[PDB]
Amino acid sequence: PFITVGQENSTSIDLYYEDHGTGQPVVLIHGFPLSGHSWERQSAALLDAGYRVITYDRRGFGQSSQPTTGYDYDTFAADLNTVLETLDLQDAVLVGFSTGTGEVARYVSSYGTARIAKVAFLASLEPFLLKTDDNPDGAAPQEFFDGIVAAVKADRYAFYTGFFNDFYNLDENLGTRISEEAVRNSWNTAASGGFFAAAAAPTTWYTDFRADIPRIDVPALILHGTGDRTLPIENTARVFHKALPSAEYVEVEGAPHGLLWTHAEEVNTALLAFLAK
Amino acid sequence: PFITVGQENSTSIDLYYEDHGTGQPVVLIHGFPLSGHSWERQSAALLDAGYRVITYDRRGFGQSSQPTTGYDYDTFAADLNTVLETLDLQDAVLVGFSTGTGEVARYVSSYGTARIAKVAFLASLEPFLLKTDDNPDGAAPQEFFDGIVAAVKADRYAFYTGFFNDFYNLDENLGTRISEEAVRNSWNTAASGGFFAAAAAPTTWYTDFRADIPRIDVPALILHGTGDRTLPIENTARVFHKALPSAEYVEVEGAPHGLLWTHAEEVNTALLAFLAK
Amino acid sequence: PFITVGQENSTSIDLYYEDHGTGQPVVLIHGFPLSGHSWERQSAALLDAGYRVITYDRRGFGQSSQPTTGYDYDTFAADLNTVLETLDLQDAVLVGFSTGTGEVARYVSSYGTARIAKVAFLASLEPFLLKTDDNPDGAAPQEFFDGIVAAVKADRYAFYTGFFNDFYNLDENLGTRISEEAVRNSWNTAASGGFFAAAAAPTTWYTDFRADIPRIDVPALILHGTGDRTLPIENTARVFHKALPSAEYVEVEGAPHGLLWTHAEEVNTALLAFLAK
Ligand SMILES: [Cl-]
Ligand SMILES: [Cl-]
Ligand SMILES: [Cl-]
Repeated sequence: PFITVGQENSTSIDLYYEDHGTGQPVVLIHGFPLSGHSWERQSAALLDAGYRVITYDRRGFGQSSQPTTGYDYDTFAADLNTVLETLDLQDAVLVGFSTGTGEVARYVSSYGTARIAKVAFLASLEPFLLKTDDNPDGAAPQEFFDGIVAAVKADRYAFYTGFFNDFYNLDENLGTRISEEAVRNSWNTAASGGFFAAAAAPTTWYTDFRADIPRIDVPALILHGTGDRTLPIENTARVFHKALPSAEYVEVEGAPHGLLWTHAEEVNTALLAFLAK
Repeated sequence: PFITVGQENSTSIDLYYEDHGTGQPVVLIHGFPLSGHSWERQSAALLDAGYRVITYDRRGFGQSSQPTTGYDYDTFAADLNTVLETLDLQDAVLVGFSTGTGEVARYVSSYGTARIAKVAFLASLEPFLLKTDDNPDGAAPQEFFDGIVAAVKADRYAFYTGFFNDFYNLDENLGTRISEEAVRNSWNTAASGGFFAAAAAPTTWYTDFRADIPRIDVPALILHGTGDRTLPIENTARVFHKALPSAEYVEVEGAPHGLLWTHAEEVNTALLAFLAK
Repeated sequence: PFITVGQENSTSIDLYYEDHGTGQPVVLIHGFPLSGHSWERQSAALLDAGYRVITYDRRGFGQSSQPTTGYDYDTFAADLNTVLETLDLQDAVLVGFSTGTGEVARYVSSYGTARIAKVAFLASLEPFLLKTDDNPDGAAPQEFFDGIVAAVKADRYAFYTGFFNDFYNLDENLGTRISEEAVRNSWNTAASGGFFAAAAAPTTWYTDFRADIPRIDVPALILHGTGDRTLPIENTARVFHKALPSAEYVEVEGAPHGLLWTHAEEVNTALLAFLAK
């Protein structure tokens, strides 16, 4: 199913989405370079617990349109606002994962929380990944991000194999917490995304969200794996926990970035406890 | 192309279908966990023989919508009735394979045969797979089916590799009657189906069709491989042949469940003989 | 996004297309058995240089409909005419690759060049691949083409692995100019195309375009790799260069048929020089 969020030349920009179940709406927002189907272990647990689960594919990924425009978090937050206004959701829960946590913060800051009950940040990028003089807790300098763009442009297909080795910590988890076949599914999903979004999305990951975080005025959850090699915990959740001390804060020791699959039981327990509160 | 069969929350439930050729309509219904494209060796032979071939992807599979509702044979038969009424088919032939043979029997029993010339059951599940006191010919107890649901929920992607080894009898047929690349295609098609249908469909396979079978009042074909490890012939076609002795009955010695590919010549010969009669 | 080009029984024949950028329109037409996404290394360079890039999937391939009718170059040229008339393109550049160069010549000959600024033929099939008495420069006799049809019908999935070994010259280029993952993407794209188009398209490759070539009355580029094992250069571009001596003519020594990937820098340099002229 599709929601139209914009236009590019002669074509509409349509996001693929799904809407399942009955109950309070929970909107699940994926990250690079996957799709809404990557939430399947959480969607099954939320449907059995009595929630309505909405997932969509961000622009440039999954089954959504693949424009060459609008790769910035303000546009990703506008796309989320169109999804929530078109479905007319109230008392919704926004749950972001990985790089999809950028539009959760930017939506709250720009559009406010009238439709929102709670927000959750899983393996998040906040508050500001770029290491600069005024941000010593950043993870890396600009050259690191330019390097990821040059590797995607050189051969995105081979890039995804090295990316998923560090996303799931395959040297530790292949064969035990993730199978070869689930990794193959993730590679197929990345290869179906748009070529232009794959090389443009890395330029958004050094957006500064420090001014957005104090605008969060609803209950929040911050969850992160301490073995994350993609978004290191010392530069992301441990700094975010100091900026937003009201949030529930959960560290999953040893988990990688791709913990929605590898550590699904621990993620589901923490999400269900936060949703019931 | 799509036919709408229902609605789920804000979305429509749409089935992907194709409509090719000129002649008497033959509707081909696949089984778990494939799609209408799995009939390609039969569709090519039926098109060369002068038939119109309609294939569709059942709800939850292939390119169709992926709802979390309606996984029962009465709904699958309602979806088939919507396809036949929307296309306004007359004198049609219904050909089911594998678990898609359940809605062929349930459609005939609920809706009757005014639009139907003939029906065919290939590698079928009838009459009632569950072994109970009143059904000693059933294949297995309830716990077997619950086990398949728990294995799909644990990791559907790795489940499909073991499933296809027994679906095609790969220890006998890999390299001779089926290539590694055709198996890879089947895994890709299973992984594109919906996560909720994959774990829900196994709970429909122990439906009792014994009261539906005496309502079949048109010519019928029953075909099965004697090497089927998925739906064993002693619990399915040999018992169905006693319940419906009017049907043409064809055993293909040594063929597995996935015989539309591995034994396409023998299936096509038997289908073309039955269609011309 | 989709453009409707025809109807087959109850369904429309829709071609998937994309429309990116701002500038003079450049329409990129792929060949067998890929899709418009195979132009990604050229589309990125044309977008950075200031052109509007339109790509579409030919009937039977990629994300387009999969009819069982209309596999001939006059219909493929009609589909291109519908794309150009629906988008109302003017001063457009048509760039064909591989077997998609047949509809570029047939469009110009049948419909004329009022909408067209320039045309380009990359790894092309012209002027007439069939070796006959009146065409001694043809590549092969009829039996060669019938053989490719019989190999696709026997098992298209395994056919694509041997096809891509000669399309990319993998014995020379695997690991250096093309990765295993980019080859896997190309196999996935071929397997998503329609089964009927895969076996029908080979019967179009021996169409005679000798009467179409003198109707080209706009600037043209002819580019080909001298290591092409799919469409040999001695039977195609070197004969076309004598038939159309006005065209710019570029040989890329040692490049295979799949040179849009393996030799993207040399293709992009020659395309950008021809577009600026
Ligand atoms: Cl992203
Ligand atoms: Cl099923
Ligand atoms: Cl072709």
